[PDB]
Amino acid sequence: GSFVGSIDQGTTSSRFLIFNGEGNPVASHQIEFENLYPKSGWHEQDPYELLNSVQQCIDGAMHKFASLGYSKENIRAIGITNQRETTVVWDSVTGEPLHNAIVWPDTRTSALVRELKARQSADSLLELCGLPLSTYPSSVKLLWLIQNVDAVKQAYEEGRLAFGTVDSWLIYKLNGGAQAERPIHVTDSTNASRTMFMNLRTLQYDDKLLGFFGIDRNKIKLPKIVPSSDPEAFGKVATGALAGVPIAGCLGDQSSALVGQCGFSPGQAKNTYGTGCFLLYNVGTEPVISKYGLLATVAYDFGRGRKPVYALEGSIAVAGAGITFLMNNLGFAPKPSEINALAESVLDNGGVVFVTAFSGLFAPYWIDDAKGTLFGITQHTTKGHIARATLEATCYQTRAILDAMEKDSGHKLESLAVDGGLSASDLCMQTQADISGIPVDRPRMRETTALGAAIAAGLATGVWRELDHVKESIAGAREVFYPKMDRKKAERLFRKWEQAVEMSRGWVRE
Amino acid sequence: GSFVGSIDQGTTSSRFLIFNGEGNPVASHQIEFENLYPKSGWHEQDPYELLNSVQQCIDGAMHKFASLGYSKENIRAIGITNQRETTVVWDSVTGEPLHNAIVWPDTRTSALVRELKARQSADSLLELCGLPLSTYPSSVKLLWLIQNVDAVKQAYEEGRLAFGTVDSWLIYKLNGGAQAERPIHVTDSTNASRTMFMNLRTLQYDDKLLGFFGIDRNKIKLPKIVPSSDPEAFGKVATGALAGVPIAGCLGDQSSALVGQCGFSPGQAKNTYGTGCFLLYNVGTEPVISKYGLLATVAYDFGRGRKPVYALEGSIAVAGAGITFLMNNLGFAPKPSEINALAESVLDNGGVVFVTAFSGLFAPYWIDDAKGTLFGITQHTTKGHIARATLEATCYQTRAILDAMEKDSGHKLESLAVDGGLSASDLCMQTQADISGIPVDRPRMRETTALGAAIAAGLATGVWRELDHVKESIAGREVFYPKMDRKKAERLFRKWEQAVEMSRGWVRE
Repeated sequence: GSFVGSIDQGTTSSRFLIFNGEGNPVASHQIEFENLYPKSGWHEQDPYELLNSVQQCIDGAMHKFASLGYSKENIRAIGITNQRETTVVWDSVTGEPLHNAIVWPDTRTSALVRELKARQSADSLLELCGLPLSTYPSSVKLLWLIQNVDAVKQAYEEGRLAFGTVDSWLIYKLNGGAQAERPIHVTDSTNASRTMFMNLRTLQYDDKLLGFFGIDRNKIKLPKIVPSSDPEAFGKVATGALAGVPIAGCLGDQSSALVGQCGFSPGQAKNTYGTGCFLLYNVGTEPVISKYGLLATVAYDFGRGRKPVYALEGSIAVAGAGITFLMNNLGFAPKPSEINALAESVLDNGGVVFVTAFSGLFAPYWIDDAKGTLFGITQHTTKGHIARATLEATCYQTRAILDAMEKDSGHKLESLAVDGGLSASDLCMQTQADISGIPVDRPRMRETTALGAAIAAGLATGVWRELDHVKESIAGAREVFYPKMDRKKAERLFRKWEQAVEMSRGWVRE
Repeated sequence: GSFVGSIDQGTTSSRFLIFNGEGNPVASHQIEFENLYPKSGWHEQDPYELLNSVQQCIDGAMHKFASLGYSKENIRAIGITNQRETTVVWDSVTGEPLHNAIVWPDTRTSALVRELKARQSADSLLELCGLPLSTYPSSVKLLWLIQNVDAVKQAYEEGRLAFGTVDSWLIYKLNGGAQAERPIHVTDSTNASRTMFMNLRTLQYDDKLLGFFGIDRNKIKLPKIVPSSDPEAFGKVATGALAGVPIAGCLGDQSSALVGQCGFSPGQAKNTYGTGCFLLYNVGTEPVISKYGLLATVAYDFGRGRKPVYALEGSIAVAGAGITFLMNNLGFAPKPSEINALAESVLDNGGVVFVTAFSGLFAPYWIDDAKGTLFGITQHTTKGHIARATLEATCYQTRAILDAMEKDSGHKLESLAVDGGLSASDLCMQTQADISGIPVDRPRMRETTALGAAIAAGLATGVWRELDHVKESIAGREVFYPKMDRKKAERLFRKWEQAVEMSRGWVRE
């Protein structure tokens, strides 16, 4: 038949997958690449490590695709999904990087954020772009680069400086960056919504936003904002095993995950578990500015006359990191599987609640003076109770964020899909269904984020006619966990958690 | 030479030691005996298991003593020290136990305690006897026995019921219970101060106290209250390897530990480490009734015209039990040695504070709605930080109790002596000195509690002439000195008290 490829360029690993018409992979290749931490809190990557990682996964996956009897001519199109915010700067003329890419967790911008928050109009940014000032957005990373690296400052003033998120860099280079007929310098609405340069409501660059950061549109090269699904805006792969294959899809990774879960209606949510959590909440065609510190962002922009769809986003710092803490810091067990086994070994949390505020707590609590705080310990408390409480902590915080999304949105939570990391813990996802009072859907096909980009590319090139056809086609280990806990009991457990959170604030003094 | 024996009858162990004139043991024998836990919170012992364990230690220790070339004729007298409060009832005529002994931690009295506190006149008890109503004192255990066992009620109403703490039971039987010329049913001032039957200031049974519990002086046989050191009041061992050897000393175990530490001056304190802590604070010859829930009790009553000495007492639930918690519950390590090593692995607590209120917190905090609460956890927190915080928790609570004792008594803390259990941890002891700002004295000779009874018996029979002779004779690592800047110690204590305050209100029912 006909297949769709997906480049999934992540924070620590790259991937290329080839999906069939029902969204199941037939060929895959993964590579872990090098992350650089020059100074403390600094996080960098060689942009060519990102591109070459990807090119190696293309070569590997296509080597098997061939063993299956297929070639690039069997690939209708490829989509791209990427770690968001990570900032790349390159020379418009050479097409070469002027500095390393600054990865989204990088904290070098700390001081620069404090100054920008003091500036006039800082209060207006949230309503314009959907995000508040912080170290994460590409805006502060790009401005920091220009202010602290003389190559990129020089480049900026000479008019040769090009900016891009990872999607733009990959698409730019894959088309044969600079030395190419019709060079492709673009970014999709989801990725562009993460810079703080784009008006969330118009999906176009906003001069009041760019003006605040001091970036002149006439002097830097910004990627053209295009839909997440387009038959031509992204061009094609120039050389290699995919030479001549069109790129037709592009989505920020967390948005791509929502698409991979078919979260297309208002109130449909996804949670992706890793070290922490990234939750996205489909809010429909009108953006929602949060009153609870949630981010307003684009879910997907599939064009074809259809309105762009927005989302509310929240994140949790400690999910898998809590299991890691139990395994390494406390030595409970040497494998995460065995941590779950300990949690399953006991019937309940034993009264234990673990407010996993290692670095304080964020949305909807925003408690900066709590640390990790463990309540309910008695002589009868064993490793299993603490393991359970650690899994429960992520479920409570997930509910707290979803509860805020409901209030922000006005849309009742209609469904929750989970992928990655701790979602593999049957106990944890069963606990999530119990606590939130909603079924929890876990796809057996695990590459949800990669599939989102394939869906985007497939829609642009008639692999799928519409979004209803995507759902029906994708829907053709346990997969759905249904609430089994007495509601009165779920509410008591959630109130005990919220009690513990409140009792945790004010620990830290300065 | 002349030696002094000491019977040390404990909650889980019995032992007999023979001390020389310098307070060092030359023969020892220890036996672990059976404790019975019928239901949850119930704790019982066969009174003959205590006596037989003890008698077996006497025989064993005297076999080693003989190999040294000595016999009973070389032992001027023996002393007895015992687990307190543990309540024994036996038949006045036969001398046999009517029920098993109810050990001090037994909580079957909880409902009966609730009723007695609701009663009128309950507010008067503390100032009379020095203790408030709780599950621990023998009074509630005896009253429970009378109300729920018909062998005792009948024995009680028939006029045959004899009551005793473990000291009284042991001395009664060792002299030959019932069928003995001159039978001895006695108890010392320290043990008698623990029942709630005795006026603390007069050292005699109080009709208002006994009346409150409904115990009739003329119907039950109570032990005669005598000094902790007396040449005749305790009689002598009737049979066995010590037949004819006088009993001349008797002290509740925690008082005996203070004596064994030579804590004879006001402001001298001791802490004995086990599963928890028992701290005693010498307050001199006039008792101090606490305003912070500390117990007022008799330190020792050495008679010979001397006036009895009183103490303030406090206890901590989690000391050694905290190490056990790290080892077994959390699997940090398999041996206390290694838990200590982990705590030594780090330079400080890492910001971690462990309010070890597994069963709430007692004096001076009295927080009944807290549980164990661990603060300060980050991704940089390791087993060593938590192990350190666990040792620190006992030091912080030790200081809080000592601080309350100073305020109650008005006597400045002069010294702190430690024995048993966690006192072997140099780090814990050094941290205690750092936090309390006072030297911590740990005797190299380990049987501090047994020595106290030997001192009592030795004083009564001129092995030692005076307390100055006791001190000098025994004095013939050991001290931990504060090495932490007071500024840092006060910050650490303030973080602990912050954590304690942040812990209250956890339990909602």
